[PDB]
Amino acid sequence: LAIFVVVTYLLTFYCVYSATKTSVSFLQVTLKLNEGFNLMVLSIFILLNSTLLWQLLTKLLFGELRLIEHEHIFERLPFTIINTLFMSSLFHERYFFTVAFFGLLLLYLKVFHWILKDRLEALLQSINDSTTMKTLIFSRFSFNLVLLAVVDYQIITRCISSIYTNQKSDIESTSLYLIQVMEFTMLLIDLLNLFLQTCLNFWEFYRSQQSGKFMYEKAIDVFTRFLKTALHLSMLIPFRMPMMLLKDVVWDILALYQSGTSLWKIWRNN
Amino acid sequence: LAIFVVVTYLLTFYCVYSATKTSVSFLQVTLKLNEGFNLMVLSIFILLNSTLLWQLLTKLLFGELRLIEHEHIFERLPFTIINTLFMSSLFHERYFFTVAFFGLLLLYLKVFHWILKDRLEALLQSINDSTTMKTLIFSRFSFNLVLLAVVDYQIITRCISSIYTNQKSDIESTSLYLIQVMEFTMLLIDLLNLFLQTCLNFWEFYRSQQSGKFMYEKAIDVFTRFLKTALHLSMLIPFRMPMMLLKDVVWDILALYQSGTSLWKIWRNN
Repeated sequence: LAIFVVVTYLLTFYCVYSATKTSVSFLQVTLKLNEGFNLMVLSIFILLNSTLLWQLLTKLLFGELRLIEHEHIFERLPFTIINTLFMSSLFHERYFFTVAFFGLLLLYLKVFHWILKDRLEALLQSINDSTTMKTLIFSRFSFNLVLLAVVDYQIITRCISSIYTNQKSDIESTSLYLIQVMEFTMLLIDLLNLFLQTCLNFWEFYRSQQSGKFMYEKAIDVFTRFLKTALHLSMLIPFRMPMMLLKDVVWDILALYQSGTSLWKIWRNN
Repeated sequence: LAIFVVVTYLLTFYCVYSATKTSVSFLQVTLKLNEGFNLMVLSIFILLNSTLLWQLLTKLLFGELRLIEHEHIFERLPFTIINTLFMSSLFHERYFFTVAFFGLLLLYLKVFHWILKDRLEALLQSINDSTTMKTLIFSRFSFNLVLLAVVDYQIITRCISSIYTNQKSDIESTSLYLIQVMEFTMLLIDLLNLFLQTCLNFWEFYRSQQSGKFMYEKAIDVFTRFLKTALHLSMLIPFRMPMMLLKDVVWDILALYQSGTSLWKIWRNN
């Protein structure tokens, strides 16, 4: 594969070079490239470059990935892919390549988020060897979670600005981008859960170091389900394909059942 | 996820049931379902079912998958996905869901083929513990390879029949299906390589048991590259987007360079 990318570069260079050599003004070149085949070549090259970066970003964040992470990712992917493709298909007619881009972005982040969860478990397990040191060591989760948190927030902030700016012109495309807000919001919400769980885990450490948690853990997980449910439910307000959004609303309802079970335990305890 | 699928079933059932309850003839039902929303529901359900089967097919063939397989798969996937999507995009206008289906089929097989290669290495390594027994044990590769071989051949056979049958009507769609023949042929060719390599590995075993291989190994790998190159080159004959096919033709040319290196060693040896 590495060389496939090298060759794509060489083609891409020529494509530009040729348009350049055969023109006088950079604007003439700009169009020739954005007009035909050469644009598609550039697009392919960009996607390959993005992909290579995401692989690096894993190396700089998670490194090698543990078997257990590889397994969870492998299992979650084909279904993640179907569902993304379903919501994506809706707008292919107007935006296919932009949509394909966002499709990839959502995947790469979902993968990073799934991995992060497993990294929390690892840092929790190491508590006994660190003992006192967890006080500072736990920040290793933060230097994974926070980094993703910044990215998720930035995407949402940017999506919204764009939507508002052209909301009256993008009469259908608002749904494209507003769905993206929902999906990226869902990631931000899951990350918030991991934050809160981390906080409760650090809280237990503290109390031991200082020297009912189970229900505190449920309260976090129950709230999280509620918050996510509220998001997907409010998403059904716009006219464009509420029935397609509904598949996730319905999943959240299943989660709401799981909340019901946790709630029963809470209510019973009093 | 498991329950997402259960719910999809329940919806899908109702969708049909309702059309059924509210009709007299099965044909009225057939249309209502194939006419609107209910068709899409059925399509979603089918894709989920196919996915679950592919997961089972792994369990019945490769089981759990070794870390090394998980790693190779993980790394090869995003690029496999880009390139499939590129060739797929070309026909989305007329066939998106059929195309998406074939996209998934090509992936699942590529994954099975990548895994198979690694299973050959494992069976080769075990030679020393089996000693004499390799005589029969090696058939374990065959009960992986042959099974995929049957499937690859059947797909090709079926694709061709369909193409010929409607070749004069599918004036553009021939390219869709003919590209699929090429891609599935490429899998059949890679599998042929593994067969031949297995045969040469068994051949070495035999000679030891009976009691220059490196160049024999190269001759197989060099032929394989040639055969694949010839396929992709002949694929540029049809009018429809020879430039898109060209990306693989060009990759094969890179391989042809690798053949050149192996050939030099052969020519030198004489």
